[PDB]
Amino acid sequence: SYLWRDSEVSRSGSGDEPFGWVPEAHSVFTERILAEEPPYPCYFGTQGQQRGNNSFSAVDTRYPDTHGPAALARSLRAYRQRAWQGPKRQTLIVFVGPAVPGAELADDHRRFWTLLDELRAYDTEPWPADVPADPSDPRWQWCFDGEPWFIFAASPAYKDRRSRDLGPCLTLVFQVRRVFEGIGGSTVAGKAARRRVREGLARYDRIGPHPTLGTDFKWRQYTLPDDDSVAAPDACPV
Ligand code: HEM
Ligand SMILES: NC(=[NH2+])NCCC[C@H](N)C(=O)O
Repeated sequence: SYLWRDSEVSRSGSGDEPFGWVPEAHSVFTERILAEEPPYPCYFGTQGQQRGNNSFSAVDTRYPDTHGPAALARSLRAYRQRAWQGPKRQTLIVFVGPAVPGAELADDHRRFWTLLDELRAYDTEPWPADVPADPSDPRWQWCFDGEPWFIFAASPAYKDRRSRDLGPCLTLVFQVRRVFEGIGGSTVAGKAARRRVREGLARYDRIGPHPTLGTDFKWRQYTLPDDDSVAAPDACPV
């Protein structure tokens, strides 16, 4: 099992072994989201970390047959079970490494989509009936193990949208929809939540919230650009 709680991450690997770069990635990530001043903009992520509600996994690109998408599919099935028990506000953070000096943002985004595609082959459940399977559909979302997920890519190549620089690796952030229960967009609590996060972004990032955050074409939110560019709705790369 490559699904880890905070206390388990140190045993992922040591030195040049598979996952040997993971402990440091984990520390860098926790430093970013627990930072005092300015605070990390998403206080939900900070709270989740503080409360022990974040789990972690990794992909080691050097060893795709043993530390790659097949194993991550197992980790994600295990995570999904965990995420529906106990606290609603859990996240899985998946580091993809080793880090690649000099990678550009478009490169990390390509790697992200390729990984999502590779996972589809290892899904043991049918695609959910409530979500269209066609990625050009306005209501498409990425699904796995029987349900849609919220997922986004973090990268060190986010220079202006620093909120999405979580350390030196391409980093995937996975959540089941349960996380958002009680903070839907129409709700009083949901409007408060978005206010608070956005106020945080305005003290942290060099660029404001992206227009695609605002329902349709959620895929564009997975791989925000570092600027105000807006991708074509029917151009999801999956
Ligand atoms: C480690 C965990 C998390 C990280 C790293 C994280 C990161 C972010 C980032 C960077 C944003 C800014 C928008 C974007 O880039 O997509 C954001 C927004 C947001 N996040 Fe978090 N998040 C985490 C966990 C959570 C959890 C558990 C919840 C809910 C319970 C949550 C709810 C929200 C909401 C409501 C917004 C505001 C969206 C908007 O203003 O449109 N996040 N998060
Ligand atoms: N990192 C983020 N943008 N978080 C908020 C995700 C919003 C989510 N798709 C929803 O429908 O409630």
